[PDB]
Amino acid sequence: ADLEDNMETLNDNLKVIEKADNAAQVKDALTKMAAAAADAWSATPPKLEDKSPDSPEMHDFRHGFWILIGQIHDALHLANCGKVKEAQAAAEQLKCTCNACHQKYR
Amino acid sequence: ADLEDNMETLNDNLKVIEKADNAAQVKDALTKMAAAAADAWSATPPKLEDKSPDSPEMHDFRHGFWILIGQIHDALHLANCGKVKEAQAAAEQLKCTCNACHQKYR
Amino acid sequence: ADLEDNMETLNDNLKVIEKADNAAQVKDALTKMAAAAADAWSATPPKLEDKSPDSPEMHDFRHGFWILIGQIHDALHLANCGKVKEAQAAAEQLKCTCNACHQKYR
Amino acid sequence: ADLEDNMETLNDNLKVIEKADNAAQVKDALTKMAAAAADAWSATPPKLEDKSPDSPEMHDFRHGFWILIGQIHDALHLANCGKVKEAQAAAEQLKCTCNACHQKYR
Ligand code: HEM
Ligand code: HEM
Ligand code: HEM
Ligand code: HEM
Repeated sequence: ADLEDNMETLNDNLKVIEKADNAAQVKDALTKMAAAAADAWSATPPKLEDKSPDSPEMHDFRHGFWILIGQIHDALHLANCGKVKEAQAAAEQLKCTCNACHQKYR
Repeated sequence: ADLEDNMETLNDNLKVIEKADNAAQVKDALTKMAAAAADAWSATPPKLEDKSPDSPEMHDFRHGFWILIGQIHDALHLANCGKVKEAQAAAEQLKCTCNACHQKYR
Repeated sequence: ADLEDNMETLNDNLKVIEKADNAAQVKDALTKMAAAAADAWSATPPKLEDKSPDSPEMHDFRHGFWILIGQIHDALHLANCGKVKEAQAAAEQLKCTCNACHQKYR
Repeated sequence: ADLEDNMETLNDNLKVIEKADNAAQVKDALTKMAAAAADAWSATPPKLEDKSPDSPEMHDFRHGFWILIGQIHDALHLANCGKVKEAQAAAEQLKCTCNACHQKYR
């Protein structure tokens, strides 16, 4: 449940996908990432505890996970069609979104 | 005109967005990026020179511009509404799309 | 609460949007739709009752809500900016997502 | 080039996809649709000739094709992974977008 637990999962599985050598292994990893992203979406980070749940910052915070999940879902779709390398390249790119939210809210 | 020229407009303008003080500045920079992106769409990069107009590759390449185009269009909605900082955050996220395309194709 | 209840909120509110005279009306209706959509996300429809939590099906189903969520969020940006008619047009387009999910899963 | 030519192509190929019984035939059709949508995107419909090229109506007109192409690109991706029925269902759904733009601008 904890935001510091979803982030762990997110970081771990990224490593798993990088080392993967087949589609099934990538798919399995993308799925846990998807689930951790989904769960995180509903959280309040230490930096935004003082902000309106309805604030522009929390709509954006939640919107960053919306973007992530989307990109996880595209990566997953590549792995489901056997396209392993394309799906690992997509997972690699995920880090830019991770960073763009970390820069504003971590 | 050129692909290279399209890319310069894109890169110069992101900087103008980062440094902007007001909405009009960001709006003007996004409009020039929309026009560059649209123009770049029909280009063949030197690394896909030998591939068919209908290669998985050229379709993927065009699609990255489709994404950039939608992003810049959303940033623009923000700037037209005077939301300067959220437009600048949108530009930051936009970089990821730049980079993903450059990883595969530059 | 229920899936059925989530769907009613969704349907009632689209009507309020169509009939609205001003931005505040549309904004309020979109906020109630955002909340319904988020809640509906975790549900299992009676037609996917026998399928795994990780079936191509349940992933596809969740993804339709992901789309609706992003659409309603964009409509909301419009309404927060006072763009009443463009928000109402956004709601019209939004119906397609409703229908696509209902074709596969209702 | 003509807008009345892209619309024809768009309508014809839809019929082709409905009757298709295999992935290659669907893919071929989705590709011509993609090309006709791309070309249409740059046009001025009889109803908007008097509007600013920069108007909210023309940003939206162009934005309707952006949505279409996106959905064509997802349909295509299903066909490229052998998923024929899912890709024909996706092509069927395209009609709701066709209609939502026709309702405002045809
Ligand atoms: C694959 C994508 C991501 C990865 C691998 C990842 C990884 C991490 C890691 C390892 C930490 C803990 C670092 C520390 O203890 O100092 C962290 C924290 C954090 N992350 Fe992420 N992250 C990702 C995406 C995101 C996104 C999209 C958001 C926001 C929308 C986000 C928001 C945050 C915040 C606010 C913290 C600080 C946690 C705290 O103060 O308890 N992360 N992330
Ligand atoms: C706003 C985001 C973007 C920025 C800021 C950007 C920036 C640049 C710059 C400055 C260059 C050439 C100079 C150099 O070597 O650095 C370049 C080259 C290139 N870009 Fe981009 N770019 C962006 C988006 C894209 C996208 C979305 C695509 C494809 C969909 C793309 C494809 C390419 C290719 C293929 C080249 C090399 C072309 C050549 O060698 O002539 N870029 N980019
Ligand atoms: C704003 C758009 C939507 C509207 C207006 C809407 C409307 C409705 C209504 C009024 C019902 C139940 C009553 C009836 O039979 O008509 C319903 C049922 C249902 N909807 Fe939606 N809906 C929307 C979006 C969605 C989406 C996005 C999904 C999936 C991603 C979905 C999945 C379902 C399912 C599975 C049922 C049947 C549930 C049952 O039998 O208990 N709907 N919808
Ligand atoms: C698969 C999707 C689509 C199909 C099958 C389709 C089909 C058609 C057809 C058959 C016509 C001609 C009807 C007549 O002569 O009376 C037409 C016209 C038109 N379409 Fe579409 N359409 C699609 C999508 C769109 C979209 C997305 C837009 C706008 C963004 C659009 C804008 C228009 C307009 C403005 C006209 C009137 C043409 C004129 O006055 O010359 N269509 N379309």
